[PDB]
Amino acid sequence: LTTVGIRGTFFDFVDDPWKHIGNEQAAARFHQDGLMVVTDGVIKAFGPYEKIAAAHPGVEITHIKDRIIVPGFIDGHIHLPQTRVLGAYGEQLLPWLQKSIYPEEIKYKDRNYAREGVKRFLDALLAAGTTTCQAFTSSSPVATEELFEEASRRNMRVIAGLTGIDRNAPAEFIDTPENFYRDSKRLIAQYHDKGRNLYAITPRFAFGASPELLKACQRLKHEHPDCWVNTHISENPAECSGVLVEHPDCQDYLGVYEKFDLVGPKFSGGHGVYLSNNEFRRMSKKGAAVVFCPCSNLFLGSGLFRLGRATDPEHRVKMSFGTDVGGGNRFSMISVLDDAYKVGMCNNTLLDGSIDPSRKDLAEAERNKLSPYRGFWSVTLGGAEGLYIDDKLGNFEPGKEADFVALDPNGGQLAQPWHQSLIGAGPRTVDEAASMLFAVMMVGDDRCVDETWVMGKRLYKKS
Amino acid sequence: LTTVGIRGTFFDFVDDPWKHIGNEQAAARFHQDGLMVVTDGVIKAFGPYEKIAAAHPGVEITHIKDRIIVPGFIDGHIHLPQTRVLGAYGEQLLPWLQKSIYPEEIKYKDRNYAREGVKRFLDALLAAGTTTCQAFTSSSPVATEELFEEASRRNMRVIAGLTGIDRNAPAEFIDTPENFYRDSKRLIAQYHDKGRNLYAITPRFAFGASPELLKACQRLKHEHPDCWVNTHISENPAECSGVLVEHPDCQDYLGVYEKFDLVGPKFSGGHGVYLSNNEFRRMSKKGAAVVFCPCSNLFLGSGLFRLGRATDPEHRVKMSFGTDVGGGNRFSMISVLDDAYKVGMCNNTLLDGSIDPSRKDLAEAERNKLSPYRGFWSVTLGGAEGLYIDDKLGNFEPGKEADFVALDPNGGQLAQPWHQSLIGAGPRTVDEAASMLFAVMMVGDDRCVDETWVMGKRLYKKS
Ligand SMILES: Nc1nc2[nH]cnc2c(=O)[nH]1
Ligand SMILES: Nc1nc2[nH]cnc2c(=O)[nH]1
Ligand SMILES: [Zn+2]
Ligand SMILES: [Zn+2]
Repeated sequence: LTTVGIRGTFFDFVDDPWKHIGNEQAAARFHQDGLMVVTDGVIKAFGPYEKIAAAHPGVEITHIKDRIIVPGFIDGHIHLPQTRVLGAYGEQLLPWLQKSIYPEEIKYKDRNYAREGVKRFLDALLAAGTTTCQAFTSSSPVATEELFEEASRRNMRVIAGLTGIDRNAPAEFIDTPENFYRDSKRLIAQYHDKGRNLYAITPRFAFGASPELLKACQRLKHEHPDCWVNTHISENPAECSGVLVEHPDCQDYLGVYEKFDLVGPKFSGGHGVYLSNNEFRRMSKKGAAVVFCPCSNLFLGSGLFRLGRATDPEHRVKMSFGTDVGGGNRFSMISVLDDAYKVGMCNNTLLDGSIDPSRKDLAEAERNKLSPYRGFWSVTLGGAEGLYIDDKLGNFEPGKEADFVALDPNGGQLAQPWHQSLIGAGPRTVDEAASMLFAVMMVGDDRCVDETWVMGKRLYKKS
Repeated sequence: LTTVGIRGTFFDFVDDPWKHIGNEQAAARFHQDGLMVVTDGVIKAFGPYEKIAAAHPGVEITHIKDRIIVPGFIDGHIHLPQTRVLGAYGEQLLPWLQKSIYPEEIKYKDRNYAREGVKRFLDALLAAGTTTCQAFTSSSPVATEELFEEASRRNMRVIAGLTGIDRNAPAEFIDTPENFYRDSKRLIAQYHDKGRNLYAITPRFAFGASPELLKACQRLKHEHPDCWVNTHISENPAECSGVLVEHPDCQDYLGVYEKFDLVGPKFSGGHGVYLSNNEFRRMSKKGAAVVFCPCSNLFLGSGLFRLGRATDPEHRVKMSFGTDVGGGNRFSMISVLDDAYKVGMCNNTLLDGSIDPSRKDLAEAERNKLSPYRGFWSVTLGGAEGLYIDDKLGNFEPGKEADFVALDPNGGQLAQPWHQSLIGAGPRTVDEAASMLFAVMMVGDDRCVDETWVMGKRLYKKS
């Protein structure tokens, strides 16, 4: 039908920066002046301008000037029904769910409210740079239906599903394991793998899931092997204690999900925070992934996710970063990277022996430094592999879907542009590009997101 | 000469919220529709609209509509010469100073560069909501002179001084204790208490101050009792170790400064982070103050400032929050409050016994929750008392200087206004006001700063 070509400064990844200590540039791919040829929303050719322009004689080239074009940000952990309540005051995980979250999520039972939230949810995500997300919904199929459908109109790849909740929640909010299986089964029928929609069996979290509800998820996963599994794991100490109480026959939090064959490829456990090295090794082995949500971890007091452990090359764990809106107070992955770096630097101090020498470990302390290479790989290619959708997204490789963002390195607080000028203007090398991207992360915010494209179509453009 | 009256929704403090557990509203003062009469930049009358409008028949009332007017934010710890380098990658305190800070601060030797930095420094502060700040400069008198003078043109109250550095820094950057005393003496002459300028004897930090340099500060403080003392204390573990090495004859970091009579009223020690309860008690007793810089503490990996300990009612320590630009990555006190709350919530989890019951302490765990009352009192009245300038600033009490900010509760990321609407529109009670201010802190950023006034004069107005 149509074929357009995007021109400008491009920056993406072809490998994991963690795999290149002291030489991360090798994981990045930079084109000061490149051209991407997208046909019907699919990359067909990527490379330097001349060479590509020449191989494609008459294509309509759209020139995004003075920006750094990167792949659309992947957010592996948001709560759709929490879009309106992301700054609840005073509570840790548990009392907060009861006090501020459930009373709001219950409103999504009403289809009109659900439709409006879904609209605002997706608008906030686009204005933030996020083109793909794995979303939690409420226990009512309504919110899930409205989300998949509005996602279709914008034709965005999205992972979502009915979020079952069995115990420890209001009676009017929880719903029977039977109905959950029934509804999830219906929703998988109507939405899974239709267009860019992907379904995820979603037992909210062990603490709120009776063994019947989890047994239901097990059945669902068995009758629908292609479906994803999305949940929470080891986020709060009180939560961890309760879980082993609600599930007396299990050794660790991850053990609860393994008892039902939920752990393996396409499994995402939000908030590592309190996972043991054993639990990390097990996930690495089975291919399960963890979602690092720093903004939330800090806002709710959960703690410091051990980034250096999950990235251990001997037992590498698959990951995707997350905003965790509700728990987290920011919709942008750029804001997530800000807190992600902070958590990692605090970890660096805990592992260098400056305090307790017996806990020292420089290799891990080094892995906690979130460079612009590591941070941006994590919200794109890395997040794609962590969600097992790297065949469709992650970078500008031909054959992948064309979701992308035009970053304005000068956006953000007043201090940004004089800071960025330390590098005149436009980035001329992969190092200068990486250097400005770190400034986007730490000195700027969503004001750096100038344009958000989905399938070769520009859905957003900062006023 | 002139007399103007500001009208609109006002919110300020008359007491410490910490002093009112379970009833913080009592520390706040709310006027849904009030009028402030300022004559030549000095509050002359404050109170509800009618009553004030009536007592002042023909005053030019300027109506700031749809905003929440609060006192100008006090920032007790910024580094002027670091304005351009606030997002340096990969290092903890020490290696970072060597790698990214000194090479930039040395440029301020040149008066043209210094003049431009001072300009950008103050612009960033105003666009951020900060009207008063205690600033660190470089070792060259130039940067200090240019700062005081540009502060005069805008007529802003500012605490600053020659930042002496003796050891552990480049040779071209450090300067003799003699010259330091000489120059500081000159600068105190020309600037201290002239207009709204206040001088602070500034030994950068024990680690970089030979006993001669500190003995010089002692002399200065003795010949100029009215001058402030500004420095750093216990920010990094490696830094703490080095200090006790560079000062073998002292027991604790605070002990180094007491050896020279620097600790007492008007003393500010940046970054509590590694202070002992004994050190806190000593400061509380002598009246010295600590400056909590959460953004910096997290960015450099320093750690979690024990907010609950400094606010201990039996040994209350005077405070002022700080951005610490350079170390910190944000110029706004609103952004500082975001990380301040996060540090405090992580502390709440460490003190509630959910992990180690022997370390439990609910009274302190409670004091770590940064409510909109506690947070905003800290960046205004609280910060004023912590800097001993509460006679001139802090709130809208008649006789105080009229520095203020018009906050737009709807500013910030896309999600803000649907979130704030959970309260139709305009705040009708002190609770609704506090409720929206917490959303300013956590869901918004500097985009919430619509107007910044200094001495009854509007210096800034968001485009
Ligand atoms: N992100 C998040 N997920 C949850 N699942 C159950 N409780 C929580 C929570 O507090 N935060
Ligand atoms: N804020 C801050 N002050 C200092 N004084 C000496 N070193 C430091 C540092 O790393 N950060
Ligand atoms: Zn979650
Ligand atoms: Zn400092």
